[PDB]
Amino acid sequence: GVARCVCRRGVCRCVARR
Repeated sequence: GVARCVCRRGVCRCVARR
């Protein structure tokens, strides 16, 4: 439900975390 964006090794991903 909560969209959190995580950057990891050059990749930035906005992902829904429940």
